[PDB]
Amino acid sequence: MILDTDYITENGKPVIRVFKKENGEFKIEYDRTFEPYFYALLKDDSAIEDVKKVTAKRHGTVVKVKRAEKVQKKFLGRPIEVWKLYFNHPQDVPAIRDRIRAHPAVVDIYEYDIPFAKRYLIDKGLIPMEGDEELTMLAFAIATLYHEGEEFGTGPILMISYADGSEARVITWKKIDLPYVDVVSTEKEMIKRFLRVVREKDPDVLITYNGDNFDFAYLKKRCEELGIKFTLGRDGSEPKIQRMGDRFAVEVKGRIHFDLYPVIRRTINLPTYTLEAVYEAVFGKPKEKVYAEEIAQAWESGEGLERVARYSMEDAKVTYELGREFFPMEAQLSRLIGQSLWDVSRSSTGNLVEWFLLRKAYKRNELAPNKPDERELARRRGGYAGGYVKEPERGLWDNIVYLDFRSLYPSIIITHNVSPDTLNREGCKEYDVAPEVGHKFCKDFPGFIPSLLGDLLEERQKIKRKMKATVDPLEKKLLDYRQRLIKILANSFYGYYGYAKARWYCKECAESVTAWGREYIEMVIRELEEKFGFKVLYADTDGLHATIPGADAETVKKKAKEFLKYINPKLPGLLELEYEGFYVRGFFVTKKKYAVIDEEGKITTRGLEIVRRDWSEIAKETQARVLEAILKHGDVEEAVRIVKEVTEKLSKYEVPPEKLVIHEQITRDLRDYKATGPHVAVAKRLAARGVKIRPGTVISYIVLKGSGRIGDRAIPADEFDPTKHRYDAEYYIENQVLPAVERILKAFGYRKED
DNA sequence: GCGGACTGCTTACCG
DNA sequence: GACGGTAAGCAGTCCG
Ligand SMILES: [Ca+2]
Ligand SMILES: [Ca+2]
Ligand SMILES: [Ca+2]
Ligand SMILES: [Ca+2]
Ligand SMILES: [Ca+2]
Repeated sequence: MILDTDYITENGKPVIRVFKKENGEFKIEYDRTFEPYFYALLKDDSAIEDVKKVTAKRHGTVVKVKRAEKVQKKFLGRPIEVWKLYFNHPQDVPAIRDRIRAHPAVVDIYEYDIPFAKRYLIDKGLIPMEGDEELTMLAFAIATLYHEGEEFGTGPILMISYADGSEARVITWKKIDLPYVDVVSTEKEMIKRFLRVVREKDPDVLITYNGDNFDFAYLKKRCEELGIKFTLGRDGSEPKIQRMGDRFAVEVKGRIHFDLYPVIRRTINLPTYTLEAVYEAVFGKPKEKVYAEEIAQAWESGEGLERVARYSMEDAKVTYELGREFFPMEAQLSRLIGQSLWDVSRSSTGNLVEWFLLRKAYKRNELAPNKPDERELARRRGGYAGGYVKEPERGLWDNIVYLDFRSLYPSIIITHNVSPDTLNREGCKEYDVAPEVGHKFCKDFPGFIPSLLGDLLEERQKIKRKMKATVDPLEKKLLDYRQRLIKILANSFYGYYGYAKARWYCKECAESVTAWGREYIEMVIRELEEKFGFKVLYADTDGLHATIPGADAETVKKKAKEFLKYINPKLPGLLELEYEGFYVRGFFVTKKKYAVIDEEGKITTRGLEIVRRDWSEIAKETQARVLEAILKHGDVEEAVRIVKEVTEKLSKYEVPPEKLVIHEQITRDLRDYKATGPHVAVAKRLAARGVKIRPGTVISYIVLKGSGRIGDRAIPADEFDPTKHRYDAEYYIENQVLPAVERILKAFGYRKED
């Protein structure tokens, strides 16, 4: 299985490296054959040799075009003949391009911004992580003596924990007398040992939880300060800390550095992303957190380093268990997209789509359109109409049937051949015209994107069939990950059209998708209301809730099933409506906010404060208990009482602190903010202490007693101590518990609760 | 003047 | 880190 690709420079010539593992042995295949290239559309082929003599200096010396060949290749379907300009070293590409482009003979420079290592994987048609081979993995974690506002790295590492299938152990230089602790003599000697342990085990994968930003960077700062050759690589390389986007990312050449944080963040939706939370979330089993204040006084005292140790050991043990559960699906991802597990792990669905197209485009002889310049993105800053959301018939309704379209936007993208290479073509035999946008899509050639979208959905059914046949539970799991991933990639294509920084951007494509969406949703609703006697209670894009007021639950079911038989033949192409659920009773509050309870008794909650992370857990609990009473039981008085007891408990100061924590994410650099919410006021005072309040950072806080602006009275949950502080018993009753509860119980017009 | 009515910023959800 | 549509709360500024 091809792990990843890289290139070194042997005697001033770029030699490619394909890191593979064949028959339970890591092998490195070199390739000097592959020469870099980039395309160029000259105004007149006559000016080939004239424009071929452009140059500019690199670090070593001057760079000039090695050779050039005029090539025929399709662009948005339309045939085009352009010059591909070969260069000796890939780092000559970024030097020559700007000047070669400015040349008043060439029209534009194309396909110049693809890395060579990634170019090789595409052009050769080599698929990463293909074939059956069990890869050895080692999870590791570090514990540091980082002070309050201490310059990053000055604090020394106290312990290094590593864990795999066999064992979990701690290496440290203070004396923790336990069977899983290895006492070294100095910090230097423990790092020396850790590096040796990694060398001895020689694992294919190194698992971390946010190792990209903290763990690896910190080990470097120390290895510099102490003077240790930080060689974790298989080729004897020190780990490469690249500045990928807002954050950084770290590559251990020869191994897979699998940072769980970015993957877990993308996958799971949690209030906070502590390794304690991620564990308790995924596995359900709890994990205690030995703090920095504790880890410090432990080291300073010597008393009770056994807890500080157990923590470090459990951190690695958990990291391993999380890694072994997440890695497999992130591997099948690598296969589907066709780039390394490393990239696919740290990539947006936005870029995963573009990588998947760049690959298919090469195979189709399609020249890839360039990413937009700064002036272009400004021109793509024009929004478009979304989908229909019906203003809901409010109240408690009985016997609701949920109907929705199966893969709506994809069905449209396929059916109407929606693609930039088909948008308003010249003299096609057949066209499909968008309802209100008016955009006409050529229906002669199967479009680039639709063609691929078909194959994906076409393969997903092949995989779901092979799953039925699969006897091995492991393969049936790995097969489910593939089929599942295909779907999520298939539903990303509408979004990619609207995404400005996308190569294959198309505003009129995205506009037309939503438009057809609006028409078909509205047309279904109209029929179910007219032809059949249903009353559409609420509807969002692609889905609706309805019932037959006064009819029995059985009748609602039968009649809804009868409607699907009627409507589907009337609908065109792949546009098909499906019966998705029936619910005993349901409650619609506002647009995007409602709840329903199924026949078995499982309540389903959408949009209400219960699900939101930026509400006090007392408000989210108090609501869920009121909502349970109204739906599950039916005791409206019980809800009235549930509010009052909870309300009195807070005013008596008997409400636990833990339940009062409010979580609000920091969107941008705190300076850029135009108006200060509490979370901003919390973030700005925390940053004044030299803390790292950066984009992605979730701010926890509690409202302290008093009056005025809520933001000037917010002490972080960690910072908060009971003392004589207490809490703003008013706020949590006035602004949190009551408003949220009121939303549900307002249907029966309740005024005030004690 | 004062304080109730408006309005823009920001967050997190829904599909 | 895709998309647009939506409900809110909090902290400012009108204007009768
Ligand atoms: Ca020009
Ligand atoms: Ca539903
Ligand atoms: Ca099904
Ligand atoms: Ca019941
Ligand atoms: Ca948006």
